[PDB]
Amino acid sequence: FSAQEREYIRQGKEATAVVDQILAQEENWKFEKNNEYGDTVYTIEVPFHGKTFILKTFLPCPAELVYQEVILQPERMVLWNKTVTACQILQRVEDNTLISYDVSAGAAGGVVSPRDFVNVRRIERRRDRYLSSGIATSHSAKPPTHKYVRGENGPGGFIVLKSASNPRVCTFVWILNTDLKGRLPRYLIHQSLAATMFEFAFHLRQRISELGAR
Repeated sequence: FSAQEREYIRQGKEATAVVDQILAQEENWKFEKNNEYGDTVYTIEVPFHGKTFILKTFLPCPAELVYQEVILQPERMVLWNKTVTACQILQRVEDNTLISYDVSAGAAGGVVSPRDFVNVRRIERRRDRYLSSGIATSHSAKPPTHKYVRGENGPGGFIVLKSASNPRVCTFVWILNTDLKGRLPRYLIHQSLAATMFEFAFHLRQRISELGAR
């Protein structure tokens, strides 16, 4: 591996370690907001990157289906997930480290403009869960441009937890630490992120339903 490939690999492992640490501290998550579907958003304060949002949703399908639809098919997720405007895999390192270009849709109400991102992700399959953990990185094919504000994710990820007791249900967790930059006050950004998390959950639920109807 080149030095650059090794740095991408390390970044994915580091992001995975933080995701694991957050999941191991669930008793310390602070409730923030929920909705009428029981989607629940929490926060946790993490060193350096600070405040991190966590979405937890119970879904009526096997964990493997969510792993396929969210974690293994990020480009296809653009089609059904309106919070995702675009996704392009720029580069793969080994089988489980990927560098992507990602564009997030403007806030449902237009106050927060779309951001684009460059991310490294590490995908791990475990006995009882699937993880896609990642963090901002740089890639020469996608410099910042005037088309978008270039946001920067801290450590976070998508996690699907298998149910030991009922194979027909699973738990979906989105850990989201991000800096959208710009000059809006933080509280407005935080409102927009929570809203985006609920919208994500809505599209994921609809996708699982559509797949279960066929």
